[PDB]
Amino acid sequence: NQDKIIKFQFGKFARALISRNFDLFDSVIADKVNVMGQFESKNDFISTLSSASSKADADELEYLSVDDYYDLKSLKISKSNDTSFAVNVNAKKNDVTKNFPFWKERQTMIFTTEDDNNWFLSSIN
Amino acid sequence: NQDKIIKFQFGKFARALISRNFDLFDSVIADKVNVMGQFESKNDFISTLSSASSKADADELEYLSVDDYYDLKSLKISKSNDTSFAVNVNAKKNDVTKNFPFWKERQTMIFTTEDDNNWFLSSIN
Repeated sequence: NQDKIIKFQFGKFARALISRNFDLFDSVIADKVNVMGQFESKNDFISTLSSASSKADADELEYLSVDDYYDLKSLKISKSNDTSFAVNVNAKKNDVTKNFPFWKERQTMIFTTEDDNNWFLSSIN
Repeated sequence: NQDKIIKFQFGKFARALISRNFDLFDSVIADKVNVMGQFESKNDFISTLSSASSKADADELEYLSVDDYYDLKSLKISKSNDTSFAVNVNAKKNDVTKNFPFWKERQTMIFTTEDDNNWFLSSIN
């Protein structure tokens, strides 16, 4: 049933992106996140995201859909072990996404718990 | 050129809705807002919105598009006077919107400035 928590956490990641409100990333991202093989602080990862969003220089009403970032039909959630879920989804290239160095068509996100209460994004690739 | 501020402010209203993060409504809504002929406090209007969103009991990945709330092709912005803009848009009925008493197909929003710096939503109908 933790599947619903992961979907909620992925949903919150997605909602933060589409709304360009990065304060919503603060309860989703682990204290250290593996970004393409390199650990980053939560705050340095979140600031990478806000800074790239600003480079897109998008029209205020552009990219206000989850369908602009992801193919939600492709979304897959799989328990990896007691404390780890793998989330896979096919992601889209847009004026915002091209500015994310870590952004790939075929995405892998690991959500991990260190307390069995909270599931945080601890790896993206 | 205040047209771009109104579009930004409407965009922020839209982003708060789609992301279901009502904290984003706090810099958009005037201290008193005329909701269908009756003045409401900002906090009572925002809490109406959060409470209705919770009644929809929507799937976490449902209604993550501006196209689920509004027809953005219909959006119109018009200066009414020195301190007032009328924003008109055709709005959609969904499991979330049916729980908003003030929600209408044909929407009128007034953005007003009391300082010439900040344009706030002061009426919705």
